[PDB]
Amino acid sequence: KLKKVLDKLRLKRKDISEAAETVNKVVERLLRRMQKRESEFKGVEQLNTGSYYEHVKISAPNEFDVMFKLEVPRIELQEYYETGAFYLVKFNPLSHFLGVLSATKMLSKFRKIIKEEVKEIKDIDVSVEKEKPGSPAVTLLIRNPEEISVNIILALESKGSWPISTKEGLPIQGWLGTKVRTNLRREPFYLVPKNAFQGETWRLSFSHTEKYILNNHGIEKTCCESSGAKCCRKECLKLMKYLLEQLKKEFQELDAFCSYHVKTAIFHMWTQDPQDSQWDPRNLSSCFDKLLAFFLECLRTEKLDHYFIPKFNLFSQELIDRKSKEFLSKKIEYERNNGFPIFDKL
Amino acid sequence: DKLKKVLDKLRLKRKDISEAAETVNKVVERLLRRMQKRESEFKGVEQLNTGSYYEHVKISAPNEFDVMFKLEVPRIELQEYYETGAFYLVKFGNPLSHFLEGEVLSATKMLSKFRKIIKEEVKEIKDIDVSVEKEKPGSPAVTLLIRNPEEISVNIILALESKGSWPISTKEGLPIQGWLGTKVRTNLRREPFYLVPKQGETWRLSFSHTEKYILNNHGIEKTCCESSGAKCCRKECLKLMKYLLEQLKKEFQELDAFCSYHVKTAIFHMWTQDPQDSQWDPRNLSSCFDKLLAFFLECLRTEKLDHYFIPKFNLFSQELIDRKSKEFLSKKIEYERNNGFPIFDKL
DNA sequence: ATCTGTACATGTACAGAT
DNA sequence: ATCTGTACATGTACAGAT
DNA sequence: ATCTGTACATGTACAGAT
DNA sequence: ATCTGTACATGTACAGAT
Ligand SMILES: Nc1nc2c(ncn2[C@@H]2O[C@H](COP(=O)(O)OP(=O)(O)OP(=O)(O)O)[C@@H](O)[C@H]2O)c(=O)[nH]1
Ligand SMILES: Nc1nc2c(ncn2[C@@H]2O[C@H](COP(=O)(O)OP(=O)(O)OP(=O)(O)O)[C@@H](O)[C@H]2O)c(=O)[nH]1
Ligand SMILES: Nc1ncnc2c1ncn2[C@@H]1O[C@H](COP(=O)(O)OP(=O)(O)OP(=O)(O)O)[C@@H](O)[C@H]1O
Ligand SMILES: Nc1ncnc2c1ncn2[C@@H]1O[C@H](COP(=O)(O)OP(=O)(O)OP(=O)(O)O)[C@@H](O)[C@H]1O
Ligand SMILES: [Mg+2]
Ligand SMILES: [Mg+2]
Ligand SMILES: [Zn+2]
Repeated sequence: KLKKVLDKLRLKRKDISEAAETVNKVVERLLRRMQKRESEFKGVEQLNTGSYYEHVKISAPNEFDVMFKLEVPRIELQEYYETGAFYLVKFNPLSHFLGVLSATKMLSKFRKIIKEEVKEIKDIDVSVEKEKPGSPAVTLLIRNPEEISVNIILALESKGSWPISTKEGLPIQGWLGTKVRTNLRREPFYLVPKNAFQGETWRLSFSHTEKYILNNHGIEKTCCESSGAKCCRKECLKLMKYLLEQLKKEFQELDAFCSYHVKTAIFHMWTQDPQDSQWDPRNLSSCFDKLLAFFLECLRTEKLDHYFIPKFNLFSQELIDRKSKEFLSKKIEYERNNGFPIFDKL
Repeated sequence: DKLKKVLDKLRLKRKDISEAAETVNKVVERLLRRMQKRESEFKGVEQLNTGSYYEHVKISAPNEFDVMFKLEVPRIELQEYYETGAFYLVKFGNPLSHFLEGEVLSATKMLSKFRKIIKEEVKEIKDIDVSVEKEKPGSPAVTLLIRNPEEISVNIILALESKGSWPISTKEGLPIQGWLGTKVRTNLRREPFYLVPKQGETWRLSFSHTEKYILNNHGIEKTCCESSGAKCCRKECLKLMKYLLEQLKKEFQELDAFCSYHVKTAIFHMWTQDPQDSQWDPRNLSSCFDKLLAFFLECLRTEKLDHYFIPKFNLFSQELIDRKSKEFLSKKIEYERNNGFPIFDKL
């Protein structure tokens, strides 16, 4: 039933190989250009993030997210309108981009560089997608076997302690524990040029922390290892991502929703239900169902807090209209009470 | 439990911890500073705190501290000393030339210089009453005897640090896969390994750093013994077993061949056999201690206790401990066990 | 002026003291 | 239950070195 | 500063066993 | 049907060499 859906969603080994060798060629070349030139971004390092590198990509290997992170010292941070997630950054290579380090100016140069290197690539069919305003990504479209998108995300790396707004976030104490949380919070934090001073605004990223959690998700150390037993936590994430993707293809009414909403929700569930035995593979139906119910509670209450930044409600009225949330509840309730017809279509 | 009251006696006092640590840290820091002067041969050596006090299983007074002075030693090839598994020769104006004899890094020559340096710095200390203990042959330690309120021993252990992959003899060791898991084991084995001085050119592997990690990360659940987790009694069992041996050892010289490392090794095997946190519930302290005793007894009677890291090395081989010694220790453990542990009442 | 090995600054788990 | 000393990891300031 | 080599985790594929 | 064992594939950390 749901096993058969996961069978459909499973990536093929062949497709993984072909997509990765092409993706890696392009990425490596872009990364070399950023450094083996006296560009402003000399020093950037690659950080592979998001679903393909977390092993929760579904359907096909057609979307890759790579952070190019740049270490930069000092960095005074000023919280933007108590959003929790948005900041202005303050004071060398980066002179060209300011009082205040302008996200847009810096992203613009990053983008320009990337576009130029892409023009110089003759051995692969690869263009740069038209820019989405306010978006932190430079997005590459590759062809050949298949359509493949690659999001190149510029990121500031700071080694200071995480901003105050995150103090009460990452509530993993009863699940992964205090030692894990203390150590995760000793890692650097990241700032991505998302923008709401809207053009100078940056947004926090915890993509690195999320990756660690996806690959270290059990209360037992052996969860999902070769001498442990297999959770169905990841499988539930896949099923929920797929239900939203399918609904999103059909209804433009759901444009404001994205996979990060589902990722966030399941982090909350994984915290609510820390035991590995509450995610037994034999209870895949119940587990999926309790996740659906939780997401619906989030929709009904108009409340889904950033897992890392609790004051930031991703389902605030300001970000998603009530109407949209009620529409999505209708559609989830329906699939749920009719055996998920939408899992059968293409 | 009678055993809760024993642990109450064994519990270290914060006051005593403070006083001992203030002095120990002063001495160690000064010894460590001196090691990085006048281009001594040990310049670069770094401090690694290890053993029971740093693992929080020191019992009944904070009077013995173990600190490794470890020195990164890059290009080195190892030759196993007669298939022992644990003993090696080390080979390559390098600083350590002064201890070489035909490509072979002499343990005793290097330890001798280390020792000499330490003795000199100790003479220069006027703050505190501290002498250097007479050398025990084949011991890797330079041992300091301090007296502030009371007697405190500090073992300064010279150590070579290699960053290569661990020696072959350890491949099947550290069998933590069903307990702490494969990711933990892979990562542990990416840490360096250590060589300490044990004929006179022979060195011995140390895993004191790995043992410390395991003692402080000992559960199958990540929250074992944490503030939002459940308490286990693994460390309490280790303390009771250490205490039974200590008490027996101070009364009977027949037990000179036994040491606390035997009980640490045994309990690592038990922790592997019984991985679940629920098999070390605080409420089941008696059973848990008792099963540990029974296992140790089987080790004694069958003359088999393998090094946790080096499986082919039997710490209870006939060549290391006479049968008579092992039978003597079994009778004494059997006795304590069947008569209410009277030795826990002593002194 | 700039650079750096050493020591301090900050944060918290662990476990003893209350 | 809460408070508190030691150990330990990482970040950052700086007298002395360059 | 940059690159390879090694080791093993996380995957997918499929036969034979259950 | 599911599980177990082997084979084949990629990603990732870090040592040692350059
Ligand atoms: N690794 C990583 N990728 C990110 C991050 N933020 C955004 N991205 C990528 O950038 C893409 C677009 O970012 P969004 O935040 O959706 O930005 P947008 O399209 O301007 O705006 P929305 O309509 O708000 O989605 C995402 O789909 C990811 O590929 C981040 O913090 N880390
Ligand atoms: N941290 C640490 N300390 C060690 C190590 N090996 C020995 N020591 C310390 O040095 C002391 C002496 O080591 P032993 O192996 O007992 O040497 P010995 O007593 O001469 O020899 P035995 O007769 O085999 O006991 C130990 O009790 C510890 O205090 C090691 O690998 N790491
Ligand atoms: N609004 C957001 N706030 C914070 N981080 C975000 C946000 N959107 C995306 N991210 C981060 O960027 C990564 C890439 O986002 P993306 O939208 O590609 O999804 P994904 O997690 O890779 O899943 P999929 O690509 O299959 O939909 C996420 O995994 C997450 O770490
Ligand atoms: N024979 C040995 N082989 C290998 N490592 C050993 C050996 N003896 C001791 N060690 C290591 O040296 C450390 C210090 O040894 P020591 O004899 O002080 O015991 P301990 O573990 O500190 O317990 P305690 O000192 O309270 O009896 C041990 O923790 C262990 O890591
Ligand atoms: Mg993605
Ligand atoms: Mg000791
Ligand atoms: Zn525990």
